[PDB]
Amino acid sequence: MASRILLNNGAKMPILGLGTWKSPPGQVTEAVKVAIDVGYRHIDCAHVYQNENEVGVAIQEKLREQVVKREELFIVSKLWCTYHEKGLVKGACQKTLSDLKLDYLDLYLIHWPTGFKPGKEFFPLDESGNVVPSDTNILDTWAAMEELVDEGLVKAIGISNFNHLQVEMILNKPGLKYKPAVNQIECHPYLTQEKLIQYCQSKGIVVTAYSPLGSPDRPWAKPEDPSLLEDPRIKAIAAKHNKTTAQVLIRFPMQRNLVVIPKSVTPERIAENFKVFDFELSSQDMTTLLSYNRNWRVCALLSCTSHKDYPFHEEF
Ligand SMILES: NC(=O)c1ccc[n+]([C@@H]2O[C@H](COP(=O)([O-])OP(=O)(O)OC[C@H]3O[C@@H](n4cnc5c(N)ncnc54)[C@H](OP(=O)(O)O)[C@@H]3O)[C@@H](O)[C@H]2O)c1
Ligand SMILES: O=C(O)COc1cc(Cl)ccc1C(=O)NCc1cccc([N+](=O)[O-])c1
Repeated sequence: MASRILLNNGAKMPILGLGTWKSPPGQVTEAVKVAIDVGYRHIDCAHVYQNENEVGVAIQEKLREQVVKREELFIVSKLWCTYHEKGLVKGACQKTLSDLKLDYLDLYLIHWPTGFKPGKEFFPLDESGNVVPSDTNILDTWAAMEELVDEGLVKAIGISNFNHLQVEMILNKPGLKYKPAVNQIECHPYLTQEKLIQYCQSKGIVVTAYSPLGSPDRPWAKPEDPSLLEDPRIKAIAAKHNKTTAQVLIRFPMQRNLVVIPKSVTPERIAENFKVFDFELSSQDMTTLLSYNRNWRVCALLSCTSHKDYPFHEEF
């Protein structure tokens, strides 16, 4: 299958990218180096992951080694929640650009719909544990994102963790300048996202699937949470194809016309995870994997459930 998907800005986005959340700076430079060597051309970043400097060190090295040119790369980052005020957006983007040593991003996302109180702390809480919101709204933050395209800092803008009504809010904004190009959402066999994918695709919004392996390294995991990589049913599908469970989990979203961004810092796994363009999951495989949906979320904070823009009260 084709390695890139067409966005609404006329640019092509690689359908397989490298995730970088929880890649420590002490290891992410080597990860990105290896990824580029083995063919990754999309890297998913964020300011909150606090490793964009080291990601940037890799891109620059590989540019200087003559391994890749900038136009071939597709670099994504995201505006953190403490920067939703219209006056903070450009500076947040420019900090990401400076850390990554880039002059533009291919795609810049509103990381979460929830604005948090501005300040140094990424998750400001009150005395008992709820996040402290900011008096920001989706539409004004979107307008600020649009300005970044009009100044040449970013080629495309999109959203992440937006429910369909939040997406609709942007689509229906009077005076909209740019439609979101992408909605990046959690998606895997335990959270198959049928209704939100159908919605987004029916708008020409491309969907990126995050945590496709179930984020086993997420820092809030409980031993009794369900584990995709160890699910014997998925292992059986992998065995039949002489592939790993991770390779099945990466191929799955690709066959749904999604982009997918598995994370690893392990060189062997980085290479493994890219070797998914040479087999196909059957109709039965696809149906079986979709049947495993449990509406189970890696990423959803309790602490954000009272925010006016918390995305996950809506069904989709
Ligand atoms: N927009 C958002 O709100 C949002 C939220 C979550 C995630 N994301 C993005 O999506 C990316 C991917 O999601 P994620 O990091 O949550 O988790 P993930 O990609 O589902 O899983 C990563 C974990 O799987 C392990 N792993 C990777 N390949 C493997 C393989 N072949 N065999 C066995 N284990 C393997 C990794 O270990 P090692 O690294 O130790 O090899 C790591 O512990 C993130 O890094 C981030 O870029 C975005
Ligand atoms: O968000 C990501 O990309 C991955 O998750 C991260 C990463 C970092 Cl470095 C720190 C914390 C998180 C995290 O708790 N994200 C979840 C989250 C955040 C904001 C709002 C919500 N919410 O539910 O409204 C949820």
